[PDB]
Amino acid sequence: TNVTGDYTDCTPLLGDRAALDSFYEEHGYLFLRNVLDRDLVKTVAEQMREGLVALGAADPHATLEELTIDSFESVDEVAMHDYVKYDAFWNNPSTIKVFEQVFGEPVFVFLSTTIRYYPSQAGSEEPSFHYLTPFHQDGFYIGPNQDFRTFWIPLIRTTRESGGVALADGSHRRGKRDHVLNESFRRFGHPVRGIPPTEVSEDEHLLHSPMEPGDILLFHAHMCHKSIPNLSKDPRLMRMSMDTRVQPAKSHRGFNAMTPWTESAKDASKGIMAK
Ligand SMILES: C[C@H]1CC[C@@H]2C(C(=O)O)=C[C@H]3CC(C)(C)C[C@]213
Ligand SMILES: O=C(O)CCC(=O)C(=O)O
Ligand SMILES: [Fe+3]
Ligand SMILES: [Mg+2]
Ligand SMILES: [Mg+2]
Repeated sequence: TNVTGDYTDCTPLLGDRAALDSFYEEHGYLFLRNVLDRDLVKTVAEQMREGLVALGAADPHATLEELTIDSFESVDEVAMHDYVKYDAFWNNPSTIKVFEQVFGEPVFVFLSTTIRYYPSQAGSEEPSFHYLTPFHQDGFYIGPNQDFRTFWIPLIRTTRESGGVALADGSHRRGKRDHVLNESFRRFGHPVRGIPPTEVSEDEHLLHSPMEPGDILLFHAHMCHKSIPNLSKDPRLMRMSMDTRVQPAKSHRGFNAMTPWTESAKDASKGIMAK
């Protein structure tokens, strides 16, 4: 793996505004352990599971960690957005309290959330990983304001093998980087764009650590990050997660902030190619 390090546990920095902001400024992310209500997170995992039983031919008697699906692509993603009640989760007072502590002011949560339910493909000779993400910055496609932050949460635990999101430590300090067409990552049967290896720095150490439901990983608009594929074997786990963006309540609310995933993903996926 190109991963060379773990996320730093930033939870004890929450009590110190100056130290929290200092870490975030240098590194471009915060990793917070067990700050969300784990029981609330479980209910969202359960919602996703029931969607997968209805739409992905998942075992109706499997536990969350026993669950699998034959194919991410066979699942109607639009219909999954009716099952997973993410807005109710993000806007729960317990969740909002955490967001407000991070920003130090009232927040607005994007009306778009991406939901991810990725089965293990350990052993597959022709794995389907084209639905993952290349190295990119969320600020490449979200704007015009660049003061939102991405909030990424596991719905069930991740392992180093089941994957998640890898962060290039401190890669958010030189603005937007070039994103170029990459045939190996696709949405709606067309390539998307990612940051090429020539815009990657060896100094921006790649980080990924296992996370538990209740944890949050959040990062700057210019943080360069990529998906880690699910090659889990023991245990063989689904990688179940969701990501939204959050910004100060006073900041401009752009297209991405105001438009649900079902009404924007297709158009945005085409739109980025003209950027
Ligand atoms: C920039 C690329 C990779 C990351 C984003 C992404 C994702 O799944 O996070 C899929 C592509 C389509 C998009 C318009 C939402 C922008 C994406
Ligand atoms: O979880 C992934 O595979 C990618 C996540 C991502 O790009 C994001 O949260 O902005
Ligand atoms: Fe992203
Ligand atoms: Mg059985
Ligand atoms: Mg800058």
